Amino acid sequence: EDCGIPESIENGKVEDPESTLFGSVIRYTCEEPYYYMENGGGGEYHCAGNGSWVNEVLGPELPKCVPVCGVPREPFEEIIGGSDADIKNFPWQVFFDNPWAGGALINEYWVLTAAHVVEGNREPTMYVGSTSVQTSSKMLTPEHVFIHPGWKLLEVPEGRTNFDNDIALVRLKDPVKMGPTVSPICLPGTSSDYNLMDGDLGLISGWGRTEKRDRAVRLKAARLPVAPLRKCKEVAYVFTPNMICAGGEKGMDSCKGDSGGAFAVQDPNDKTKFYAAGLVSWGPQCGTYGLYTRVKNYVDWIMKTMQENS
Ligand SMILES: *[C@@H]1O[C@H](CO[C@@H]2O[C@@H](C)[C@@H](O)[C@@H](O)[C@@H]2O)[C@@H](O[C@@H]2O[C@H](CO)[C@@H](O[C@@H]3O[C@H](CO)[C@@H](O)[C@H](O)[C@@H]3O)[C@H](O)[C@H]2NC(C)=O)[C@H](O)[C@H]1NC(C)=O
Ligand SMILES: N=C(N)c1ccc(N2CCN(c3ccccc3)CC2)nc1
Repeated sequence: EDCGIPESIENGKVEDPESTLFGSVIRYTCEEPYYYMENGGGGEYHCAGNGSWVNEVLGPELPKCVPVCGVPREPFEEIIGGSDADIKNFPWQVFFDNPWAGGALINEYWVLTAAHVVEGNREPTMYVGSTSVQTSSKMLTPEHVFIHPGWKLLEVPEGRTNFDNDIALVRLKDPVKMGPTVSPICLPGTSSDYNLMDGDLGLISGWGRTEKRDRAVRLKAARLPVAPLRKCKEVAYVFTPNMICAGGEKGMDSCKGDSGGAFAVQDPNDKTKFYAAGLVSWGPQCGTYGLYTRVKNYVDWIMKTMQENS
């Protein structure tokens, strides 16, 4: 008759039941707003006659709580020409110290970044959860680096002129714990709703060079519009449809050290979510325009890489 004190789940909670005996009920809830319940129709279990807590969809199996993507706890208010940002405004931001660069957390086991950030480093050191840079808040241990196979490997990577396919995934050894300072960004969908248009606005964030300091100790961010690829060309370099051009306004721009950070765009179907439309890749002189890896063109590759390396 006794189903016993319910077992806990990661990133969820079950309230203490008044009774653990036959016919009692319990309800699992995920740690909101950072997690939600995957499928698992309701999280409600009754104590069955055979002594198991049973859910009508999952049977005796316990629910799974999974990260909510794209929703900062504090919206950004008002990198060249940027202003101070808090890691709570960009909780998906990852800091790489070798080399100095950024990335974007996309789920509890995966960081998205530019290929040129990890092309020289099989075991990149990464940090999340801090408005301030750091070296050796939470340090993330990598498990494996997956560089896109269309990225051209170079004997002398400085002086690259072909940044096509500038994208990489880093699988993490341990699941990242989400909270007010750490949470993933969403990915674009594959529908035409995610075809960026000239003038569409997004946010960039990073610790790269600013107009007054060679790097930034504390996070900066700026709002930037998409521009025709032509504008970037006009400022041997290769330009492809896998690159977004953005910038041109008020001298706001990404710069050296912002590499791999997300160009975060409000989701066209859910205005409260941000998705990674671009990754800081390369550009001409800082303070003009920048090129960003068009993440939408890689969603299939991203999904396949994660599925086959679970
Ligand atoms: C206790 O009994 C439950 C079944 O619950 C019984 O029926 C409910 C409709 C209610 O009336 C309850 O009050 C009643 O006691 C057993 O659950 C069953 O567990 C097995 C595995 O242990 C499940 O099989 C698996 O299902 C997955 C997903 O579908 C398959 O992929 C697997 O291959 C495997 O077959 C089975 O589906 C599940 N039954 C239900 C209805 O969910 C429970 O195991 C049992 N516990 C003990 C200790 O006896
Ligand atoms: N005007 C921008 N928005 C801009 C300017 C430069 C830039 N860079 C990052 C990539 N950099 C690099 C990295 C490895 C090898 C060779 C070059 C060059 C600097 N990013 C954006």
